[PDB]
Amino acid sequence: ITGTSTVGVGRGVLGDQKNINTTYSTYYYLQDNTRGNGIFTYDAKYRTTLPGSLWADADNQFFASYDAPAVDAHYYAGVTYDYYKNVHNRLSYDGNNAAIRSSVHYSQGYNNAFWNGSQMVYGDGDGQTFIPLSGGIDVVAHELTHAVTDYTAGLIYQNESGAINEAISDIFGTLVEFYANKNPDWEIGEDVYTPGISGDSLRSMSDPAKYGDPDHYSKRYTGTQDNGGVHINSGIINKAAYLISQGGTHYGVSVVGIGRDKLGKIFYRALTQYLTPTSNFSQLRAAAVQSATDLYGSTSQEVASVKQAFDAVGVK
Ligand SMILES: [Ca+2]
Ligand SMILES: [Ca+2]
Ligand SMILES: [Ca+2]
Ligand SMILES: [Ca+2]
Ligand SMILES: [Zn+2]
Repeated sequence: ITGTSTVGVGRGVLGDQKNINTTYSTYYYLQDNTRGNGIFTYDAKYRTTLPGSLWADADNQFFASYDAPAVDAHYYAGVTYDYYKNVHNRLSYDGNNAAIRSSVHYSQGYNNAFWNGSQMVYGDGDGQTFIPLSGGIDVVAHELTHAVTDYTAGLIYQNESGAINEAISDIFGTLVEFYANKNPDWEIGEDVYTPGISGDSLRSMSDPAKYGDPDHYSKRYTGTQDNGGVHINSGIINKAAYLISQGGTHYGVSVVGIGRDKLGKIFYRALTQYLTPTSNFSQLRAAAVQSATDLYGSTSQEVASVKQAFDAVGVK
């Protein structure tokens, strides 16, 4: 909507207070004009119609329980935009400041979130498995990273290319979480997963096997469920990414860590310059090696660590 940029205040899912960029025109809308061509957050009103209604608020104060998922989806979309702009010089998910749109309160008791090809979508969870999923900054950046992938490599959401697609979203979801620097970790969704259980998460990059996901190519899933295990086989790539950044020895293969920033540079370059819709795990290794060669040299430690890491997880 056409209006004037304003700044509201509210509370997120976890109860923290944050300022949000809004737009005033009769009502205060969750429309952030300070980033690209706008970040817009919508109310799906417990329905599955999308996008729903642009979030309208009467007083620019968002402290109601019903406001919390919208506050976080709006705010964490902004943080993710900042990450890609400041760190990778990327303007929104299409590189041309495309408007970013999110809907919260999707359906009833919906234990998931997703990017649907046009926008992010967040359920509220059932209160047992999940609380509203936009409360996890790694979840928000995960979904928005799917948009980035859609507009670059376009990895088909099936089998190994789909598992790469998922891993990419976990990697930068985690790197965004580290970028915001609030309780960062190498686990996915811990901030919104099972409020009754401390310390658990949906997935683990440091130890995917913690939740039954493979940490080595020899344990890859190859049935038909989960579009061929895209959320399962991602553990193989997540583990390799984790090893590249943090280092460690895995199935007897020692990896020298090079840190989060260099991981992000290598994998962003791989994503945006070398990966294609049909890339498999082996081609991802080649993409990452060539990327690290472009950035640091063919004889660099960075290249050697990429090779070590994929060796560790059994990808040649
Ligand atoms: Ca209000
Ligand atoms: Ca965390
Ligand atoms: Ca996390
Ligand atoms: Ca939990
Ligand atoms: Zn995903």
